[PDB]
Amino acid sequence: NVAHGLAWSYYIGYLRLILPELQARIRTYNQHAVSQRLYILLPLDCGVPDNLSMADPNIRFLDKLPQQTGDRAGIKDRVYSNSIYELLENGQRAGTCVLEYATPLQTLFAMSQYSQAGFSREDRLEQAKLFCRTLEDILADAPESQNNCRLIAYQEPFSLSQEVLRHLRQE
Amino acid sequence: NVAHGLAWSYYIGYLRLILPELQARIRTYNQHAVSQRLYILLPLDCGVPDNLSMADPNIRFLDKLPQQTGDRAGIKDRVYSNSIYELLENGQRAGTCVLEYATPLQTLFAMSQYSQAGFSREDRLEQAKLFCRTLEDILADAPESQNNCRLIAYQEPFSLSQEVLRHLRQE
Ligand SMILES: Nc1nc2c(ncn2[C@@H]2O[C@@H]3COP(=O)(O)O[C@H]4[C@@H](F)[C@H](n5cnc6c(=O)[nH]c(N)nc65)O[C@@H]4COP(=O)(O)O[C@H]3[C@H]2F)c(=O)[nH]1
Repeated sequence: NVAHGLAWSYYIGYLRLILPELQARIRTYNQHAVSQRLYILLPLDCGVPDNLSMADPNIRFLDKLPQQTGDRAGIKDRVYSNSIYELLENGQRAGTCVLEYATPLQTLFAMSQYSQAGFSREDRLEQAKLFCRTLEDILADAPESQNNCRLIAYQEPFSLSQEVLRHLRQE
Repeated sequence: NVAHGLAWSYYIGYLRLILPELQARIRTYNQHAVSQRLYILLPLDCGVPDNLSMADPNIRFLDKLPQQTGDRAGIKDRVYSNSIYELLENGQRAGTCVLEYATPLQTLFAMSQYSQAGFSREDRLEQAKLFCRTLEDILADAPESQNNCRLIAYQEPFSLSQEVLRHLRQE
């Protein structure tokens, strides 16, 4: 349905272009340690706050990842921005990674509240699931994701910082 | 179909957030003249190059518009970038505006070349048209677009700089 298109937009205009350069940007930050993979949080309830630190205080913002620039569809040197977070566990830095929500899920939530979008509020979870299922299929066949990306789907029924650490510790 | 979702993504996560601040950013640039509207080019053939100057040399890049920052889905101070262009006509500056292609049309073109996207190459024009028709409906009912945005649909069968100037001169 709609989720099918946003998943492809998410990969065409973002992951396909910045994943090939992520390791290089992480290397640049360490010297001039952060983990070598982009962690994407996929709350299937489509509850995407704009500040990760408020969804969980154990997720502490640290610094910005070095910018990436690319001439895109008439915008000269368009900036792409990522955020580096520290994950605390009983007041102890247990990890550090490039962490972010999947913005398109936030778009699904908004589409559902607009009247003329023809998107009922009950179809959120079904679309969030189809978005996750469509993205996994793409990245399983994507060379850009040569072990450079990890998805974190979950359904708040709970510590989000613990869920991130679980995947991070297995790295 | 697919175009319906990208048009809403285009408005939810971009135009709805940066149009309320465009005039202020243009004001800041003039003093610290540029036109007071964002011009979006919608080539219905989905031919979106990344450098406007090459689609037409009479379109000359000038400078960057002052950045806009916003906490978005876990990315602290995410930068939004626009480009200011000069439109030449027989070697004379005939206009100056914030000009850019509609990136989502570029995404439609790419989706059509990927095999697993289930998007045939022949459906481009139909989707580019549905994208334009869905965006016009949104902006006709959008308060954010309080005479702050102008769409430029066209089908290359021709001077793109002349097409932009035609809309710009009527402003
Ligand atoms: N973390 C991070 N994620 C990023 C970054 N860039 C993209 N993504 C992800 O990829 C999705 C699809 O990106 P696009 O194919 O480019 O389609 C965009 C584009 F057409 C327009 N748009 C957005 N920002 C700007 C801008 O600064 N300047 C101009 N001129 N246009 C802009 O709005 C559409 C929907 O944006 P949205 O944010 O909802 O979904 C994005 C987002 F999820 C990034 O820097 N950082």
